[PDB]
Amino acid sequence: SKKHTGYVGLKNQGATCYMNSLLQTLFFTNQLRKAVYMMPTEGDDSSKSVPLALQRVFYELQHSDKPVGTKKLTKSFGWETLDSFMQHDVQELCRVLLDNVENKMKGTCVEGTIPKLFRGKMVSYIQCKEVDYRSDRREDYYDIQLSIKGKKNIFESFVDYVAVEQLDGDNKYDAGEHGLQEAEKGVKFLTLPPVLHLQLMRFMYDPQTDQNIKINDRFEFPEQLPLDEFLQKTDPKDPANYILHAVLVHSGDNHGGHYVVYLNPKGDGKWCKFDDDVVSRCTKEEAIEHNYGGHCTNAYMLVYIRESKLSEVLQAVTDHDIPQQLVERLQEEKRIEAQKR
Ligand SMILES: C[C@H](Cc1ccccc1)C(=O)N1CCC(O)(Cn2cnc3ccccc3c2=O)CC1
Repeated sequence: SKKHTGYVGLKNQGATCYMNSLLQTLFFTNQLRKAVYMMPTEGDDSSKSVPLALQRVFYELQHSDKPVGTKKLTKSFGWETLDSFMQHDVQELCRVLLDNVENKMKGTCVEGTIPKLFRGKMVSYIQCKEVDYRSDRREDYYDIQLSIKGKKNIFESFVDYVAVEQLDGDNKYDAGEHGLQEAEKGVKFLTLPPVLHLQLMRFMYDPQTDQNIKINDRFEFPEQLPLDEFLQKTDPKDPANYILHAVLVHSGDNHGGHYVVYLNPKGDGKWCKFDDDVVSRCTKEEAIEHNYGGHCTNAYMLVYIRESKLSEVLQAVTDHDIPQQLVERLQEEKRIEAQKR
């Protein structure tokens, strides 16, 4: 119920798996939401436009007492087949949603919000040992995929991500002028974004079965996340302490299973659980430790917000933050759909 928590649920309208969990995550990323509302969806086709459809879900989630439907959204980005959600990752859906958004906001006041919130920068060095030659290339990322297989916690995942790899023997490095050389290869972070989407590599390939198997191994993540030790140059004025916002959770061993999201919407630490139409209050511990694993129920994705940007990221939202031309068009659609049923 809405009156229980302040928040409404999402309708269950097919095997959308992680979609409802993510939508709620994206919705409670308040700064994104404000920016979605401002998109010039004036001319757009009521069915073929993804940005409108996202504006609709968010509107409804903010205003409706009753659970909110996603069918126009799934039609809008074209994931209407049985195996659509089943064969993709959660981050690939997030990219489909955020790219559509980010492109609509080009030539707009709200330009660049998506990258402002989610784009970090990393380096991918390759260093030869014997003769000197180096390759430093910056890459951008909107999300990170942490390995968990035999890592106790997030600390050990970040250690693994940046750990120096080696290149010798058969699979050596082509240093161009210098021939196929012996060399080290790694990654380091230059910046970590305001909103840190982390995915846990739980659905790993098994060469015996010719299928991905879910790994239910125990994997710990904290409430508070000091990531300063994983940057190339720190900032004393803006250190990289991150707060846990959302724990996207799965139960069972496959796409059928059971997808829930636990969120801390305001960043206070008064958490709620979102199981489609049911939104219940819950403990810090039903959200954090109980999804460590060790049991088929465990976290696959985590959202951390940086303490320095928490208030900005979680800036309050009012009914006055949706433009009235859009508010009108949405209520107009609610009324047209009322005349058919
Ligand atoms: C259908 C599938 C079922 C599932 C498997 C495992 C855990 C939860 C639910 C599902 O719902 N998934 C959405 C979430 C993921 O995307 C997360 N995840 C995992 N492994 C990776 C390996 C390598 C690289 C990136 C990931 C990753 O993102 C798995 C698929």
